[PDB]
Amino acid sequence: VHMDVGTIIGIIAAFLLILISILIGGSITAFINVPSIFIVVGGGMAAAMGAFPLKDFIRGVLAIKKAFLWKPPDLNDVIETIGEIASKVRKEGILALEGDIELYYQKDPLLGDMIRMLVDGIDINDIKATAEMALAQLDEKMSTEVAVWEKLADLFPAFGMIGTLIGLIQMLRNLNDPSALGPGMAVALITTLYGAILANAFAIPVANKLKKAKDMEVLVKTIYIEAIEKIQKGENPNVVKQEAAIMLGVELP
Amino acid sequence: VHMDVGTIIGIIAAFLLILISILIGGSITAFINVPSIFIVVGGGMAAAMGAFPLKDFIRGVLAIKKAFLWKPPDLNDVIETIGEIASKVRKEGILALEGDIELYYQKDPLLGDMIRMLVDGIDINDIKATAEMALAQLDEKMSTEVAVWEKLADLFPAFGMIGTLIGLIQMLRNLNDPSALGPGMAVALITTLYGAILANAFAIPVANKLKKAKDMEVLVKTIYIEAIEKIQKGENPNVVKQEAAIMLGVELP
Amino acid sequence: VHMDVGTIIGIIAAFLLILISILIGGSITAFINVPSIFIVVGGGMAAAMGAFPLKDFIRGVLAIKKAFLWKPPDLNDVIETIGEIASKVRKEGILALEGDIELYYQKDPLLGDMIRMLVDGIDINDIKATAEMALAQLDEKMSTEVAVWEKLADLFPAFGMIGTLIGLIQMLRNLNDPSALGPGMAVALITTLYGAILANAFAIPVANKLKKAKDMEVLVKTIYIEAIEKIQKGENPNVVKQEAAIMLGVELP
Amino acid sequence: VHMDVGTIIGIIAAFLLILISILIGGSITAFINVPSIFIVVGGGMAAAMGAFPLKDFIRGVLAIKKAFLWKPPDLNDVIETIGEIASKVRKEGILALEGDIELYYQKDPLLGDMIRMLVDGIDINDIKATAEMALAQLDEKMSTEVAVWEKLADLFPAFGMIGTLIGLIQMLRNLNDPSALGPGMAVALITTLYGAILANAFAIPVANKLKKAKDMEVLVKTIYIEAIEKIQKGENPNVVKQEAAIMLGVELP
Amino acid sequence: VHMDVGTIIGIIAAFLLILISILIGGSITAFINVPSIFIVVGGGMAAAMGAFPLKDFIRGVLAIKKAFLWKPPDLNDVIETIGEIASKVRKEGILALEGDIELYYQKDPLLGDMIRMLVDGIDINDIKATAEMALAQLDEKMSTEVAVWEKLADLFPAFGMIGTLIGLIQMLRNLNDPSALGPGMAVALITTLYGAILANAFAIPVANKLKKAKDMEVLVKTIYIEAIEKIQKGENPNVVKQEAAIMLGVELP
Repeated sequence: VHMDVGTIIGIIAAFLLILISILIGGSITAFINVPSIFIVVGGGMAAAMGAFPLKDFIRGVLAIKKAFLWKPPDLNDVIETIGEIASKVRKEGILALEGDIELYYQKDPLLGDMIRMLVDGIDINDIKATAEMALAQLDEKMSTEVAVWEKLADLFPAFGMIGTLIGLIQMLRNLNDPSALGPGMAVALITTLYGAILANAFAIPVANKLKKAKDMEVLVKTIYIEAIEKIQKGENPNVVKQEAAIMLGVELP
Repeated sequence: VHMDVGTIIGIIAAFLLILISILIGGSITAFINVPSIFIVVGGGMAAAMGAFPLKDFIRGVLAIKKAFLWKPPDLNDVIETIGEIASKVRKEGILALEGDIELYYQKDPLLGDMIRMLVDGIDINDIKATAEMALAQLDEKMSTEVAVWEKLADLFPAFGMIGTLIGLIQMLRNLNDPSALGPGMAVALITTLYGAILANAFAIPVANKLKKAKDMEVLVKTIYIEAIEKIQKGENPNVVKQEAAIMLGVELP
Repeated sequence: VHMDVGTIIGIIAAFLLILISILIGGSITAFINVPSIFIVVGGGMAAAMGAFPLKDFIRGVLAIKKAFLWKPPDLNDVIETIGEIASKVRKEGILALEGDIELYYQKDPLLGDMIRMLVDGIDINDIKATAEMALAQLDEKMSTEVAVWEKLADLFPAFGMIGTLIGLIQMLRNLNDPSALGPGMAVALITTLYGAILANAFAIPVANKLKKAKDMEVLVKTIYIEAIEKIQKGENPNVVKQEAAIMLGVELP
Repeated sequence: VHMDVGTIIGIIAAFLLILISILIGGSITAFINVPSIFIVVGGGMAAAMGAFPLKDFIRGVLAIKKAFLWKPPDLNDVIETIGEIASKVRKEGILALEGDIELYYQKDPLLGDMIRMLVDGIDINDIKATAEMALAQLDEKMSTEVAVWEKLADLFPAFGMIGTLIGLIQMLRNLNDPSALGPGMAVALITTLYGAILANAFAIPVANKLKKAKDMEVLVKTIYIEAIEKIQKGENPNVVKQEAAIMLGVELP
Repeated sequence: VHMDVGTIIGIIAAFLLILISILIGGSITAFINVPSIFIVVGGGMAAAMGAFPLKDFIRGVLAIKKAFLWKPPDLNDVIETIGEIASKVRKEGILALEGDIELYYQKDPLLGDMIRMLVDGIDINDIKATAEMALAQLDEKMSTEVAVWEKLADLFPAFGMIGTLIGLIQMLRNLNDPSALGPGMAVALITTLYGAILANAFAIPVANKLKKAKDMEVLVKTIYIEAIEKIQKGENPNVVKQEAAIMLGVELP
């Protein structure tokens, strides 16, 4: 497999046209305003730390590494590992899947404890119904890695409208120098630009690449659950592939 | 569990980066305007008192003690309770849980009136289907503690747009003094700043920390429902902890 | 069923903290603008009469009487009714309930014609499956009373933005007088204030006390639908109260 | 059966307060801008003609004839024809229901092809399973008549932001004339008013009169789906009327 | 079948009314701004590559060939193919469809492999149970081609508010020249016009002609799933079209 380069070139080339459109006009020393980086970056992170427990914000902020360097699941191997379990259950039975739990526990953590329940002797109606309520609450841990980045997309630009009115009321209070209305409005217009740079170029794409990586990795886990229901029913090994290549949209020769 | 310090440091360090950006430019004597605190705070909590019955607004406002000092339910004891109920039903039967009702009422009141129905001898199809509906209306109790703070977050800044114009119309009435437009536009802009200090830093984090505390305390309530369905069917103690450590994602040796 | 003063003191104390901030500014006659009360109120209510049929708007505006003077259903008599029907079914059977149909028809209209369908002898799969459809289409009588005040809350402020652009253009047409730019910008700024004082301080709380009046008066109907399915099956009276006190969070001594 | 006069006097009285408010301050010739009707009315009708197939827009833009002159289904006859079909069924069986299919096909096009299937002898589990799917995809014919006016309402004003900025950039590029900012800002402020007079007072009411004309025309269809299932099973004529007056909310003697 | 000329003539006629309003008040040499077509067109297309994997964005950005040149499925053949299978399945059995799969695979790729499962002998409780789940994941390939153009519809005008604020600050930094505010404010107001020209007249229709083209192509896929279930049960060819014309809304002679 390889790495999806869609998000690196998507944010590097979004911060490189925001950085060239500055160099095309003035310089890059006017747009650096340090006491207004903390009110949007340091403020939008801390005010969004209180919107979640401490454990769901430490994950959701350290979950960029699943946006930038994400590797899509090889679907031609999701099928092959189903026909590898299927033939194994018909060749050596179902009780001989215990020495291979750790092999499928490296494929994904849900196929590994769904075969452990298969060897322990639990009927499918209690495996397809416990591992379906475990997967729906495994993605609720992935929907909390997004709800952070859907909150930073809402708190970064809404903390610039704070860093502006804080830096705009201070200028109107004095207003005595007539040359303090020009530069005093630009410094108060940067804290908004940082709110629109980070929310649109950085925090919305990561809030979505974290969603298209959930709906894609849940879709593979929602296929293992349907095969295990058809693995223990003794279905033909060549039919659990054929019922998955159709289910995923993959061509098979 | 100790506590979730993700919201005390989340709302203080947001109100402490706001109070710095004010002290860096000037003094905070310019941003204190008392007759514009009683519209954003006094109004935003007055109109939001009318949006809910009185018993559902006194709860929603006093539901801050659940946002700030919240301690998440430890999933290592949500399991060691089901492993403690199951053996007490497998050893001494189901009718020997009368002496443990008030003790199983202390963990959570749902397991307390779900074993009381279990000892009376009501079939699982009712206790499983009543505690499913008793939870959905114990959930509408917590979704109103959040529906308040998602309404103050919509009325704190929307009573600033009223507190602005009420003080922005009088500035246009008497436009004789040329120096009455400077500070008059500053005072009429503070009542908008007070609306974004509260909606963004205080009312949205509490309208969410009360939601990530609902969805977590429901999953612990939802498992006790699924776990008792396995207790009246006479299952093993270790076959329900395994189906509940997988339904949560907890490690077991 | 005593009184809910949550909406009376919720709007009067919001129309006062507004009316105080206008009197503190110095004058109230500067905020009274008669040819702009007919465009925000006369427009927002007429342009929202066409968004509904005639009987869903006349009924939905006379539903402001259910926001102010609303009395929540006492959940200690929803229980003492179910324990009074089941105690009457176990004593006199079903056929001896003809003399009490009008008695329950005063509690709520659904229990009166859900016992009529019960006395007639219709199978429970048609009594429960119809009342679940009578109620599901009894909320569309209540979710319209909300959909009006949620359509007015979106048309009251967006019909003042028309009241502005009509008075903000007449001022820009005739700029010969420099004394018509100050007071002309205020009069065109009042119809924007009327748009936010009504929509956000009066028309949203009446749109939300009507939503918590539905969700609470449906929870009561959703029990009689269940408290009858358990009553015809010949269950004990003290069980249908125990299973209904738990679907409500009410204590039983 | 009369016609709903809730929209023909609801919008005509909305366009009569937006036109009286104009004639109070000045004249109407100041607001007539012909080369700006073609961006708001000519553009938002074209830019929303491309958002739908050519046949889903001719239906959606010709749905004003069903928003203005709509006559609500009288539920005092939906019940009388339900007890008329059953009394026609219990009298002469289900096969002799063919000499009236052309009579019930005139009531509504769904009761005509649901009785035509009732004569052909299809099982009642299928005449209801296709009709529930013939209806759920008969709303997608009605919800596409609504999705146009919920797309025009979002493209009438958002095409005023274009007609403004097109007429505001040409004024700034030619700011030599000092008297060109008085009328040049008014004429550029009308295309935003034409986008709020149509989207808010003409296309949002029709987008919500076609939604309340759907839910009241599906409620009658959805009752015929249940009244044909309770007729093949051979229920009394008096019960299918009693279960349908309670399913609609109509009083019976 | 033909080409839907609703988007190739309804967008071009909506890109001229945005272009004839420009040629009426001046020239286009004032609304052409090269260093600003790279922040909205070059930026919003790069900052929306990062929101999707590299394969789900190329699919959606190349899915305009489905908006402009789309061919509505002739529902008078969706019903004439069902009658072509049922008359061939009843005459020559189910097993004799092998010689005509590649024909039914060119109608649509879902009926071609749903018959391939029908010939292998899979029970309909796994064919319809797969082809209903193989269709729910055939939408996410179409629901992304929509989800891309609803993201460019929200990132084209969000990069205009960036291109403005970058072009509005470089003006306020250097405001010594009194003639540098006019032509400087117009150029900083074009980068916003370039956003609402594309996000409105180009990206909202393609995001909605891709949504009304999905609902029609998933409608035909859903009817095949409801016909094949009626084929394996061996229903008459005249009773599967009878339930497919009604399920589709088509007239049959």
